[PDB]
Amino acid sequence: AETVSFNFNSFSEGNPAINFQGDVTVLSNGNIQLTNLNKVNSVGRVLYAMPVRIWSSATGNVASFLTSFSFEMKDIKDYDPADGIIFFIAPEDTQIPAGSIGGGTLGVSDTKGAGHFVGVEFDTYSNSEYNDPPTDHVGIDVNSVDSVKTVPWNSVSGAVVKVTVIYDSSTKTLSVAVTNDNGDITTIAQVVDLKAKLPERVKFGFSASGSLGGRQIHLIRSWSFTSTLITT
Amino acid sequence: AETVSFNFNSFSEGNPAINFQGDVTVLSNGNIQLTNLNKVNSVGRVLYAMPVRIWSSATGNVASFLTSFSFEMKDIKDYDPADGIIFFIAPEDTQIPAGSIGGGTLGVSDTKGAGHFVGVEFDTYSNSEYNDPPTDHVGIDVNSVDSVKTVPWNSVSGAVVKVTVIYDSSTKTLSVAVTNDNGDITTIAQVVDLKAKLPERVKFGFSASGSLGGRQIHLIRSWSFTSTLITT
Amino acid sequence: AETVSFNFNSFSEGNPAINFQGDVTVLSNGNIQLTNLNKVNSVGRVLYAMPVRIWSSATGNVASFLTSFSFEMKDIKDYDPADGIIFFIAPEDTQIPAGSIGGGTLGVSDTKGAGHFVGVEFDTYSNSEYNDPPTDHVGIDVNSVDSVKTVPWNSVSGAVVKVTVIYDSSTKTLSVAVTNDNGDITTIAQVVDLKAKLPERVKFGFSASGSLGGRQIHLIRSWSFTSTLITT
Amino acid sequence: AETVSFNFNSFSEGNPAINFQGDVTVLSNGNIQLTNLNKVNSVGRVLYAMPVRIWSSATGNVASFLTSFSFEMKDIKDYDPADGIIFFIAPEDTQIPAGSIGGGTLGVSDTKGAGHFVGVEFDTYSNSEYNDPPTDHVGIDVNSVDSVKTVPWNSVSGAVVKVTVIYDSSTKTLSVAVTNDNGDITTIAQVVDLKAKLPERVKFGFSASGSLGGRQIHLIRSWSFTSTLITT
Ligand SMILES: O=C(NCc1cn([C@H]2CO[C@H]3[C@@H]2OC[C@@H]3n2cc(CNC(=O)[C@H](O)[C@@H](O)C(=O)N[C@@H]3O[C@H](CO)[C@H](O)[C@H](O)[C@H]3O)nn2)nn1)[C@H](O)[C@@H](O)C(=O)N[C@@H]1O[C@H](CO)[C@H](O)[C@H](O)[C@H]1O
Ligand SMILES: O=C(NCc1cn([C@H]2CO[C@H]3[C@@H]2OC[C@@H]3n2cc(CNC(=O)[C@H](O)[C@@H](O)C(=O)N[C@@H]3O[C@H](CO)[C@H](O)[C@H](O)[C@H]3O)nn2)nn1)[C@H](O)[C@@H](O)C(=O)N[C@@H]1O[C@H](CO)[C@H](O)[C@H](O)[C@H]1O
Ligand SMILES: O=C(NCc1cn([C@H]2CO[C@H]3[C@@H]2OC[C@@H]3n2cc(CNC(=O)[C@H](O)[C@@H](O)C(=O)N[C@@H]3O[C@H](CO)[C@H](O)[C@H](O)[C@H]3O)nn2)nn1)[C@H](O)[C@@H](O)C(=O)N[C@@H]1O[C@H](CO)[C@H](O)[C@H](O)[C@H]1O
Ligand SMILES: O=C(NCc1cn([C@H]2CO[C@H]3[C@@H]2OC[C@@H]3n2cc(CNC(=O)[C@H](O)[C@@H](O)C(=O)N[C@@H]3O[C@H](CO)[C@H](O)[C@H](O)[C@H]3O)nn2)nn1)[C@H](O)[C@@H](O)C(=O)N[C@@H]1O[C@H](CO)[C@H](O)[C@H](O)[C@H]1O
Ligand SMILES: [Ca+2]
Ligand SMILES: [Ca+2]
Ligand SMILES: [Ca+2]
Ligand SMILES: [Ca+2]
Ligand SMILES: [Mn+2]
Ligand SMILES: [Mn+2]
Ligand SMILES: [Mn+2]
Ligand SMILES: [Mn+2]
Repeated sequence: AETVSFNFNSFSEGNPAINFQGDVTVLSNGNIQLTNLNKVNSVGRVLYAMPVRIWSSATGNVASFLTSFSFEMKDIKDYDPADGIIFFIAPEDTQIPAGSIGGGTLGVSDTKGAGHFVGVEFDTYSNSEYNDPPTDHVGIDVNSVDSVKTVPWNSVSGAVVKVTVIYDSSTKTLSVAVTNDNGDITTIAQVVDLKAKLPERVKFGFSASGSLGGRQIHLIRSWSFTSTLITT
Repeated sequence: AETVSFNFNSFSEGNPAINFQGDVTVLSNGNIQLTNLNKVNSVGRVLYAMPVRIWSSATGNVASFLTSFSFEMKDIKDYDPADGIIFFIAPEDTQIPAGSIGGGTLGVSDTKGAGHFVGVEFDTYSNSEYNDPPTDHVGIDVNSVDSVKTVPWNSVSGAVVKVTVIYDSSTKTLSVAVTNDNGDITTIAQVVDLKAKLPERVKFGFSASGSLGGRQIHLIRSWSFTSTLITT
Repeated sequence: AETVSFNFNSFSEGNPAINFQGDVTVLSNGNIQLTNLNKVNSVGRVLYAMPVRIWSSATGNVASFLTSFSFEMKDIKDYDPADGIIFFIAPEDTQIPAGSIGGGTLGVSDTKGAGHFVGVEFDTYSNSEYNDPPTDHVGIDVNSVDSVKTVPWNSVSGAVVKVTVIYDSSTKTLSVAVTNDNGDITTIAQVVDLKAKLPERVKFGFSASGSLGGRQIHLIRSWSFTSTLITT
Repeated sequence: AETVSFNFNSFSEGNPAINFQGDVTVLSNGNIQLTNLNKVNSVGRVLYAMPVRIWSSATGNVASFLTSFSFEMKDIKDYDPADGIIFFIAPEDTQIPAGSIGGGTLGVSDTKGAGHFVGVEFDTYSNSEYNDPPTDHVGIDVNSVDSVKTVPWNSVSGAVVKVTVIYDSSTKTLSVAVTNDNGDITTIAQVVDLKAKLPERVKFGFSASGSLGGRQIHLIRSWSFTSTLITT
């Protein structure tokens, strides 16, 4: 079988394993800061630099994967704590959408909320234009920030959040478990056919965005990943 | 919300927080050894001593859970490496079945392979009587060791195995990710209606068994768990 | 710290983690076959597709690494069993030298035996033009196939050879252990300043070559690697 | 050539291939436990029972060797996680020093830290009396626990650690690569003249020790070794 495995306990500028897009910076403590607090419609994205073959046109086989990551969102004075982080999967040539308005688009979609990606969003602002639920939520996104499904959640300022994601290729189930600061767990699961929605080779990463009035600290602290594709 | 959370980096004999059943022993290194290598049809089980409320009869709500554990199976001289470990969920009064034949029953079922439990087995012997697949496998069990579903796997002697399990109450999906020594991940997922198959309060744990000719080292090294049931 | 880690138990075409150069093919059994048995001066190379940051101009720190691989060389009818395999490190833009004569160059050097690389060669033909010792040998190469140091060895046709390599950044020592089919171990070690001989970002891989009359099967069976660079 | 080769996937107290010294026990799971958790100044050692000829007074030739082993150190409640494991080489008549104080001596030296051995220590306590560095460290020891050289390391409780050691007789270099649970590799290398420091025939093994208030689980899980001495 074909396996891709990596583990980041910290990050650094110049690490050839990570592609930096937009307003991303690496802090002295090793954290990734995705948005620029002084910029309007800020968008910052980080990608694992190696394309991952998630499915094969030869065998028809689809990879399974296990990934865990930790993030933090922190309020800043005066601005609205917005807009959130998305863990996403996209074609290997993925770039911040041209003319990105940031905000509710989470840096992966156009103004209408459409794009080419599969993601798990940690959304902290209700965008009526994208049919967002009225509170903070975890969403499963398929080519749109108008989530296929959401679950109520709560983004706690300065709290370290742990996430575990399992993609089971046979059932095509994307399962998500979010461990909050107060100890409670939040889960969401959705059948997503990665072979039907994505190309054979993709990139995995994180994206975050803000607007003129909606800005907050968006940090990626750690990330581990393992994918295995049966080669038969 | 109502949350049950715990973490075991090690185990100990004088700990009332764990129920020890049958042939289970705690080694000086802190590992749980489930079966007795010198006994015929050995069966040993461990349970978290506090019952977990997985569903409310008042609200009809079902808990989601996230659990991770690590184990080891090791071959022993002159015996068939058998029978395997099962991570299981059962009624609070669960005990080793009366007159247990061990072996293929994995210590949770009768001779016909029936019982009252939901489990994830790591099965290292092919029992034709329970319609086992021909190789080592991971299986999702519902009141039977004749698995609802299996996936081929490989039990590596002396290798430390890591498992992550997510139960998403809304989709009723039980997702499992198994991290092998060679780095590959094995996944299996199945819709299991925990509210329909189990009582309000349940016990979580591990069981393993052997027979006259089938014996191996079955170790539980660590276990973390979090369940959250919405109380509104 | 910054760590690159991977493990290949087998290989496959289309794996974006591997760069294929020249006459390389992947066999149905998962082995990499480096040279083309029907081509004159055949040269094939495989590289880990992600550049590795072996040192940083900012801190002056140099990475340490541990790598293990297994190979096989097998005689073919009529042709001379030649020329061998080289495990090498080179600048990230590395390509088969333009107008490569293959042969004793091992696919990493020019006709004079010069190049920009550090390698460990498993040499099966004595090239007087490169001051080769009179028998099969393991050599340590620094920008030349005229080895800095060699040790007598024996390439057994159809034998699976295991290699372990340690690079200790503090002493700048490149240590090599080769486990022969007859059970004996062969070692060779040399101080090589990777910071002085190579750029900050490099590629690791294998190369093999043949000539008109010198051809043999060159197989790469498995490869594991871990490098760690201390960061500011 | 003269070659000694062996491989232990498990160990037993009833096998003549190993010598057991002091407080060493073999667990039913097959692991070697070097120290007794309930004893003051506990010392336990194991040795490969056959003496290995590492050098020749006839030819002056010195053997090369490749060895790999895996261990685990685990914290115990109320005791300082101390003192560590040492992989050592010593005269064939080697015994635990008479009146051993355990602790910082790692079971191989006297109170002043002196002894007759060459070793690789995995030290988890800073003994100012032996000029220990302030954190956990891997050290190369020549007749003293006041290491010739050390490298910062981190002993993770309950983590399985993998070690590879290459001794190259021509350069007299002892190279060590340690693979941690967080994925990073730690290396240390030192020129050590075995002919000058040790007799022709030596014993290879492991030792660990504790004190009154410094105790932890010290386990040896597996060990493979190959040495080759040129007899021509
Ligand atoms: O004066 C009067 N009315 C006041 C008024 C307001 N205005 C205007 C002036 O200008 C404002 C304002 O209205 C809208 C306009 N504007 C401009 C903009 C532009 N930016 C924007 O829209 C945002 O920036 C947008 O980009 C955005 O929200 N991004 C999101 O930000 C998020 C973070 O927050 C996330 O990041 C997201 O992802 C991202 O999408 N946003 N808003 N003009 N007049 C009347 O007299 C009144 O007093 C009155 O009637 N009294 C009494 O009434 C009685 C009723 O019975 C009786 O009649 C009485 O007789 C009568 O006396
Ligand atoms: O494969 C195996 N065995 C095969 C086997 C044999 N059998 C047969 C054997 O025989 C039984 C049975 O099938 C039915 C049969 N029988 C025979 C009878 C007939 N008598 C009766 O009923 C009569 O009535 C009789 O009693 C009688 O006549 N008196 C009456 O007494 C009265 C007194 O008052 C009056 O006098 C009356 O007049 C008088 O009639 N009734 N029943 N079935 N399977 C291994 O063992 C198996 O364990 C194994 O492989 N282990 C595995 O190992 C693995 C590791 O390698 C893993 O660990 C696995 O997990 C683990 O599974
Ligand atoms: O160089 C190359 N190609 C060209 C070439 C030509 N030749 C030479 C060699 O030899 C021939 C020929 O040119 C002419 C020469 N000859 C032959 C003879 C014959 N005498 C006769 O016939 C006489 O008669 C003689 O026999 C005689 O006198 N008897 C006695 O005479 C008495 C008389 O009284 C009595 O009668 C006695 O009884 C009787 O015994 N006289 N002269 N050699 N190489 C290679 O391809 C090169 O590219 C190469 O190596 N690549 C490497 O390839 C490797 C794999 O291999 C690796 O892959 C490497 O990395 C790669 O670099
Ligand atoms: O060290 C240990 N144990 C022993 C010990 C002793 N101490 C204490 C106890 O004692 C000392 C000292 O600290 C200070 C204290 N002191 C001494 C004094 C002297 N009094 C005085 O001076 C007074 O004056 C007194 O004498 C007095 O009042 N008279 C009158 O004084 C008058 C003066 O005018 C007139 O003279 C009168 O005539 C006369 O009657 N005043 N204060 N600390 N530790 C550890 O266990 C050790 O083994 C250890 O760490 N192991 C390590 O463990 C690790 C795991 O953690 C790893 O496993 C390692 O590998 C392992 O190595
Ligand atoms: Ca939103
Ligand atoms: Ca079975
Ligand atoms: Ca050559
Ligand atoms: Ca010490
Ligand atoms: Mn949303
Ligand atoms: Mn089964
Ligand atoms: Mn050579
Ligand atoms: Mn020390």
